[PDB]
Amino acid sequence: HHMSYTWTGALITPCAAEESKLPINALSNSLLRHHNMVYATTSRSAGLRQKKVTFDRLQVLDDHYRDVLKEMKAKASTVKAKLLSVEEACKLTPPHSAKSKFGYGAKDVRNLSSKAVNHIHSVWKDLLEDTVTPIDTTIMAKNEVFCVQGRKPARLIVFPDLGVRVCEKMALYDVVSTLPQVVMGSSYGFQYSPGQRVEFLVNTWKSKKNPMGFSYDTRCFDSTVTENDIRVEESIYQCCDLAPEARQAIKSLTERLYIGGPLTNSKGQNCGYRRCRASGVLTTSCGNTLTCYLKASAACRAAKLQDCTMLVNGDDLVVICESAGTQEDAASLRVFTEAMTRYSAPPGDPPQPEYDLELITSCSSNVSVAHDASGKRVYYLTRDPTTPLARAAWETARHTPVNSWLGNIIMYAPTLWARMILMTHFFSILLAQEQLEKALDCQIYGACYSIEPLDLPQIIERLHGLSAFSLHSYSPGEINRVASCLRKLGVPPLRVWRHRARSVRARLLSQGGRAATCGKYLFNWAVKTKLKLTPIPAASRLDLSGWFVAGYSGGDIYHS
Ligand SMILES: Nc1ccc(Br)cc1C(=O)N1CCC[C@@H]1Cc1ccccc1Cl
Ligand code: NI
Repeated sequence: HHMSYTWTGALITPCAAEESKLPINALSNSLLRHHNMVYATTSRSAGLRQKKVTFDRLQVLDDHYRDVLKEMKAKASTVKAKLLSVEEACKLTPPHSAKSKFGYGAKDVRNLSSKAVNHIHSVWKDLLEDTVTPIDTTIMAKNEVFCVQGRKPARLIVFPDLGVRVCEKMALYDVVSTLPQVVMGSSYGFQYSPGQRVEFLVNTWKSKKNPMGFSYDTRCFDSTVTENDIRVEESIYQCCDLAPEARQAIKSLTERLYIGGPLTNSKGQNCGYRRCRASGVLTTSCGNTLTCYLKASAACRAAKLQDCTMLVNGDDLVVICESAGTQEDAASLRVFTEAMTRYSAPPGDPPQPEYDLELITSCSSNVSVAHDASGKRVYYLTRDPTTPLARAAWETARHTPVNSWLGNIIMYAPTLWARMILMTHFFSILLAQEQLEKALDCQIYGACYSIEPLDLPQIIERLHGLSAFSLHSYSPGEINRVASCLRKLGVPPLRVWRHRARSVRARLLSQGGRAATCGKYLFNWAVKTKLKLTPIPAASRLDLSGWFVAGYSGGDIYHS
């Protein structure tokens, strides 16, 4: 059998005590009252996950598959990519990346200490000399926060040692950063800020005489990825103009790490063996994106979809095409699904044809409509606020390595719920500790950034434009979704938030400087007598390079 996993019976074990119930402090009730709805996943559900993700993969590859692949390799052949030096790779490591098993940590790597650097050189040398020995990985259960829907089992994270991760950056950081946009062009989702994503989708939608669209949800995508898929990815990478040392490092990491390897729990026991995508390597995002695009492109051909345009972000897939009527479309999607299945990517929820752009969810998000200061209709990116709000409830009472609320304000700044609930609540908390100036870690497209909350108005103006501070008259469908979420979690109604916001705003203005700019721009929506919002001079000085270039989820990337 071609099983995604084989297991020894050893348990996936935790690294510390794990909390599953929402921690509660004196601030918790100001955000939500239904605490029993928020939970975190733990290793206790890791066995249930192992069950779901362990299956036999069969793959039948036809001429559409090979045709798309040759086209992809033709574009990949135009890419020239460079090896990073050790210092460069080290400086890309998150400060609290998991320490090495060889007696150094992420801080020693970042500081280029002799023990970290020497070992990295020794790992590199071993990669060039040995192209067969499977590389050990650690398997963990992720602790992630959700609202009961009741419970999702914990996801599994599979990752190699810190020295190897630095070596992966050296060989592949420039490749995974530049190749997907070259191969997939306008279809590569991670090149877009949220506004550009919205622009791409709307323009694509308008470019069809009779538009039809659908999202495609692969069942446990990482588990569907076969040895073939992973060797196909390597062959694409090798199309690049690369140093012969990078060629050798990439071959080696493919053979020894990417295709598969033994799994070790946190106690050092052998848990079994992986034959599918490792969720915590540098190539996780790029590999998944390339493989999802290959399979989907070939499936579009197989299904004879007319004038199909895709948007792919890792395992996340949206297709927009020419409609041929409701019946022909439902038929086409069934053929598309069959093709995908034959390629090892069967669906979770079966895909359905959609005739309203606003109702297509991709990357957990949708397009919606609001109005700017001049009353002009404006499209913007939004999402169901449930998960953002559950994580904020958790982050309200617990410090966490990644502040999802901050990532969410940045990505969803134009939304009704980010502005009325998240900015209000978190600025209120930060004021009360005078922690406005304290840099916080967050993630955007899987890479980690250290961000000062006082820089939000400028960050938002750079990413979303001044209109993100001006939007009004949101759509009934959006207002109803937000209101439904507030009922579910026991969040105070929007009117309470408006009230609180006038207070937060007044408090920030009182502080002058950057704090007062936050009060001015972020909360201008809260007062009847609205201030005049002008371009912020600090905004045009922001080094927002690399922000929306590529996706690095699982990839251990720090861009600060
Ligand atoms: N007109 C707006 C202006 C700013 C923001 Br943020 C949201 C809106 C907006 O469309 N709505 C509709 C539902 C909530 C909000 C209006 C509202 C209702 C009660 C209290 C405060 C507000 Cl801003
Ligand atoms: Ni076989």
